[PDB]
Amino acid sequence: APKAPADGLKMDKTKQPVVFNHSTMKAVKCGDCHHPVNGKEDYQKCATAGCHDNMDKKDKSAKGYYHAMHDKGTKFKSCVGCHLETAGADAAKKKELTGCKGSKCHS
Ligand code: HEM
Ligand code: HEM
Ligand code: HEM
Ligand code: HEM
Repeated sequence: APKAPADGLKMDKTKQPVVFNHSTMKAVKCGDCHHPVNGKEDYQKCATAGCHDNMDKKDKSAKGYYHAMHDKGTKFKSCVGCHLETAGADAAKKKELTGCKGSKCHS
């Protein structure tokens, strides 16, 4: 099976780059993020051609990169979607985990 990469991984398709640490989300099963495509968990980079390669942040299609990281109501929880459930009614955790600025994702 594939191995989780080191922490400090750069997501930098955009001008608002974010650091991703596998270790802090080890409680999540790999395939919740590296989700099935054509019946097989896919471990390619999220913005691989044909995947989430549409860099218009308004796009809501299966190619929308921003959509895949930020939106609710998605087939697999997005970064923000899952973090919202974790934070619950805790406003401090909401700021840390879902805030658009001054959060753990965006400074
Ligand atoms: C679980 C044990 C698990 C594995 C295994 C795994 C692997 C993995 C690889 C091999 C990469 C590198 C991809 C590349 O070719 O560059 C990678 C990258 C990302 N991962 Fe992961 N990963 C596992 C678990 C999880 C979990 C639980 C999530 C989500 C909560 C997650 C997310 C990500 C993200 C985001 C990346 C960056 C990919 C990008 O295109 O920027 N992983 N992982
Ligand atoms: C990379 C770690 C990665 C993330 C993050 C990610 C997220 C994601 C979400 C949140 C959805 C649901 C969107 C919705 O509106 O329901 C979603 C859906 C699809 N994705 Fe994805 N995805 C990541 C990686 C990849 C890779 C490597 C590809 C391409 C090989 C890919 C493709 C797709 C497709 C197609 C869907 C829809 C699947 C379905 O509806 O069954 N994703 N992704
Ligand atoms: C999606 C690509 C995604 C990002 C980006 C992301 C980031 C992130 C950060 C920055 C933290 C804080 C800890 C750290 O610095 O590493 C953090 C923490 C938690 N996450 Fe996350 N995360 C992304 C995705 C997801 C998904 C899809 C889930 C759940 C299905 C998830 C969960 C969690 C949990 C739980 C934590 C810890 C909460 C805390 O209070 O520390 N993440 N993530
Ligand atoms: C808060 C709701 C919030 C906003 C708004 C926001 C915006 C935003 C922008 C403008 C981008 C760049 C899009 C582009 O293509 O120009 C971007 C990128 C990423 N984001 Fe974000 N963001 C908000 C919140 C959060 C939170 C809380 C996380 C993490 C849990 C997060 C994550 C990401 C990720 C991942 C990216 C892509 C990074 C890259 O590849 O460069 N955002 N965001």
